[PDB]
Amino acid sequence: FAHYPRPEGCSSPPNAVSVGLHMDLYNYPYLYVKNPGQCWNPEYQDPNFPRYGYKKYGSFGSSDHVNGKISWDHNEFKEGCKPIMARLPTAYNYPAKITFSNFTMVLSGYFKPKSTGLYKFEIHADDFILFNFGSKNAFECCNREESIDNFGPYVAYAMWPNEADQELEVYLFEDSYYPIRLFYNNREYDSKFMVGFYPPNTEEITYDFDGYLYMLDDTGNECKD
Ligand SMILES: OC[C@H]1O[C@@H](O[C@H]2[C@H](O)[C@@H](O)[C@H](O)O[C@@H]2CO)[C@H](O)[C@@H](O)[C@H]1O
Ligand SMILES: [Ca+2]
Repeated sequence: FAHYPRPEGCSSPPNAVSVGLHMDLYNYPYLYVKNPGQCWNPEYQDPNFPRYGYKKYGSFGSSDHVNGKISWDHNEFKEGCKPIMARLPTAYNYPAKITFSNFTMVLSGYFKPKSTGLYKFEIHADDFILFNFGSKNAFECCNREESIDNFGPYVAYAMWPNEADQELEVYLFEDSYYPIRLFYNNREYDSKFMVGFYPPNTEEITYDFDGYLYMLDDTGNECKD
C-alpha cells in the first residue's frame, strides 16, 4: 500500500493463444414489474452474490473473443421498474438484445500490457463492478473455467451511488498474460460499465482494450507444455 502492487502473471507459448475474453450473461430479475416498496432486487448487495449467488437466476447467453471497446454508458433510458432491451457493444460479439436495464455479466480472460511499466485502471459503475486481476487474485493460470469463482479480495469494488468510482495501479510486465475477472451488474434503469486505464506515461485515459485482451488454452498444469 506504501509501494505499488506487482501482481503475478502467466507464461504461455504463442500456439495456445487466441484473441479476446469470455462472457457469460445471467438473469437478474426485478422484484416486480409495472404496466403492459422498491421494484429492484437488492440481491447484488449480498456479500455472497459475487461468488455464487450471481448464478442463482440462471444464464441466458455467452460469447468469446470479446475485444476492443467494451465500455458503455447507457443513460438514455426513460422508464424504471421495467426491462429495457438493448444490444451490447460489438466488442462483445453478442447480436441479441439483452435486458440491459437488469442483468449480470462476468468477463474473464487475460490482460497483456503493450509495454512494461505501471498501469492505472479506472472503473465507473452503474450499478456494480468488481475487478479481480492477477494469478493469485483472479484465477489460476490455464485453469480459468474450473477456478473462475475462487477469486480473492477485490482489486477494485465500485458500487453506485457512493463508491461508484474506483482506481488502482499495478506494475505489469509486457511479456506476461495476467488473469483478469470483471464482474458487472445492472439492477435497473441506467447502466454504466466503464473500464479504462492510463498506460505508462500516458495522460489521456483510454477505454479501448484492442490488442490487450487474450485467452489462453485451459490445459491445466500451470501452462506446462
Ligand atoms: O440515476 C441512476 C439510477 O436511477 C435509479 O432508477 C430510478 C429512476 O431514475 C427513476 O426515474 C424511476 O422513477 O425510479 C428508479 C428507481 O426505482 C436506478 O435504480 C439506479 O440503478 C440507477 O440507474
Ligand atoms: Ca442501474
